[PDB]
Amino acid sequence: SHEQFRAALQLVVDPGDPRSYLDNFIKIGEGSTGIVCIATVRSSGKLVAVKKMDLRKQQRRELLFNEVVIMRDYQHENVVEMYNSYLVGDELWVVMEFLEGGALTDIVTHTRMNEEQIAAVCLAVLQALSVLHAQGVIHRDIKSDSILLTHDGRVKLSDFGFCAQVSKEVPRRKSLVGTPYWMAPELISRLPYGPEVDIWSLGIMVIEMVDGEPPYFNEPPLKAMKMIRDNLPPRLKNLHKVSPSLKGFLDRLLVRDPAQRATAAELLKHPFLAKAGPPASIVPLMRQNR
Repeated sequence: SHEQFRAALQLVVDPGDPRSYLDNFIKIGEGSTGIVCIATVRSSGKLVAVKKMDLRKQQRRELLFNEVVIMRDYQHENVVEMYNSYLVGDELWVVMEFLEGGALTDIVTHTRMNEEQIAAVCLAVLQALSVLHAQGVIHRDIKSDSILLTHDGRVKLSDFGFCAQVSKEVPRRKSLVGTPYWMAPELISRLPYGPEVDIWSLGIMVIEMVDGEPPYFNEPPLKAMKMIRDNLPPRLKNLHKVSPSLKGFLDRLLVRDPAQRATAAELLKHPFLAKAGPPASIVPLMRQNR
């Protein structure tokens, strides 16, 4: 069965060995699927990001197929570009664009963002989601961990391991995926859901940028999901540090009824996003500038 999956994925990925032009690998991250390394292009000296995933060490396994198939040619400014994919031994390697700024998680847990920087993040994410949702792609794992920055402060979306597709024939998904604290109520309740679950998850990420952590973060994962499922929409601990414009924006995000929840296209015109500053305003938040 292992060799059967190697042959199939082989027909999808690009032929050859990336080690022939890549040099000096070094781990900078690790996810549920695999590890992430910085590699140097031997010919030029430019840096890229490589995602190594051992085939005989995964659960669903077919989600490795998901990221590669769905995002093989996808191009967007606010989405981490996937250059090439290779089958190296028993591992799936994916060469992606390298975002030197690192993850947003390092920022929300060490420093505090102003509403200018928060709006800039939400604007970039909503720009990516609006295009993704329009083409029927749902991320289903939106959180500060999945958000990366460039060295000049541009925000991009990554980690499409849990992504899925919807259409006219099949408008709803049913799978239970994502990270517990960022999951939408209708997703936990095992109800047929759509792209609206990304909007809720984005609402939780706003709480991250304000409070530093998602709601019920101290509670066990299984316990927290029950709370999201049963209780009213989670509120900000630091509501007093939040302008009424951000509050109203958040109230359009954290709606239990998915039909009442605002879409990515609607939120792009929300008055709060008019406070979004340039990418240069996010630069002082990064670790090398503190």
